[PDB]
Amino acid sequence: GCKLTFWKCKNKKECCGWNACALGICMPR
Repeated sequence: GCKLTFWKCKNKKECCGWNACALGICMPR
């Protein structure tokens, strides 16, 4: 379910630490 930064995410609201799913993962929040 919830993931961190470099965790393959679908959207930016699925990572626990409000980040941005840009490079196929959460990174440039």
